[PDB]
Amino acid sequence: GANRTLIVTTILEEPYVMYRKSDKPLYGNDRFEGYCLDLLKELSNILGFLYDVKLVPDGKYGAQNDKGEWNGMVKELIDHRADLAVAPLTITYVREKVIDFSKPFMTLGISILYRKGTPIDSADDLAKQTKIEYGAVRDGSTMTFFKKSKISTYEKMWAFMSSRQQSALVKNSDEGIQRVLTTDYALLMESTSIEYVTQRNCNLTQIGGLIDSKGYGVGTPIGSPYRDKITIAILQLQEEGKLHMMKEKWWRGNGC
Ligand SMILES: CN1N=C(C(=O)O)[C@@H]2[C@@H](C(=O)O)NC[C@@H]21
Ligand SMILES: [Cl-]
Ligand SMILES: [Cl-]
Repeated sequence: GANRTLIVTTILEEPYVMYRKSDKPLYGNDRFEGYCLDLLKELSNILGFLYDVKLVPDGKYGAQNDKGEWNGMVKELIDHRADLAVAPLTITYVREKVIDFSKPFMTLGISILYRKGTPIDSADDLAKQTKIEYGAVRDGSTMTFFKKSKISTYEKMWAFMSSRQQSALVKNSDEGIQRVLTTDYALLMESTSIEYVTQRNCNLTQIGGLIDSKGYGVGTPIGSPYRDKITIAILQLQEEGKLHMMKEKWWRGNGC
């Protein structure tokens, strides 16, 4: 019979996955557009499968609590409720214990998003002061980085983030961006998203450099037969320069 339609889990995240602007409500895959949809289109052709896009119910990428329980996109793969995770899913050692990743299709690092025209120049200045609140998206890889850090400054920053019942954390990037714009708040964010936001919000800027270096990969359940095929597909898109064209399509624009 025809090849089974694969279930792709993802999360609304600009410019990776976005609702296509329309008056008439849209249904199925046509609801979405973005870098990851274009990536899913190319992978779909190379491997030869249809796909059905489903958003993660809790809107989280995935972290494990003190009870060892995962949530978010990672948990969807563990429980075999999705065949692939085509999203900016950060490749992390802790995540590699419970799911598989393709080779990375994009590189990034943690950095700080904040308003322009301030004397804040680093995470040290941010952790050393009191006026400015700061945090990260809840139950993402950036939160996990600070939660697990063994570095003194980042340990203090996590203690600050987890205080007052984690009020410094935000539900998602969009909520975090709005918090930066409307309050005295700095968002610990991955550099690829900062590049997108700062070009379209010329009053914001990146503070300091990268405090780590990671990559995004396609997530699959352990033992998935598609992992190696997906990796081969990513490599083909690199030699063809397609991944570069996709980046420019959804990021490149007029600078501030
Ligand atoms: C870009 N977004 N920012 C994040 C963060 O944790 O800062 C998330 C991270 C993850 O996979 O957890 N990569 C996609 C999400
Ligand atoms: Cl892996
Ligand atoms: Cl590193």
